[PDB]
Amino acid sequence: ADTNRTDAAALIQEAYSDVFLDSVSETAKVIGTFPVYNMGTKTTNLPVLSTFP
Amino acid sequence: ADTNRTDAAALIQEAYSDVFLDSVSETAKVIGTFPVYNMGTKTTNLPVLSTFP
Repeated sequence: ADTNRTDAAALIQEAYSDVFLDSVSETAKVIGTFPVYNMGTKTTNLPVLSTFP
Repeated sequence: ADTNRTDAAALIQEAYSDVFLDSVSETAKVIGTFPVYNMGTKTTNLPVLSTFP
């Protein structure tokens, strides 16, 4: 006896939104904060003074 | 079938770096702190008032 929402259903059409959609954040810090040395081979030796006169 | 780091080892030299290599610091302070006298001989005499009337 009436055109209901179930009869109009094919004429009804959902929307989308990006308001809550994000990439993962870049939370990493140690390369940003500490000194970086560019290595050229798997092992590097770092001599240090140990004792003195 | 695969080679390896252990098979190839004689091809793989280690690097060297100065990053933690520090010479000894100059921690000495009395010559910068106190009055300095440039002595010209082994001994210098410093007269002082000892008693008074």
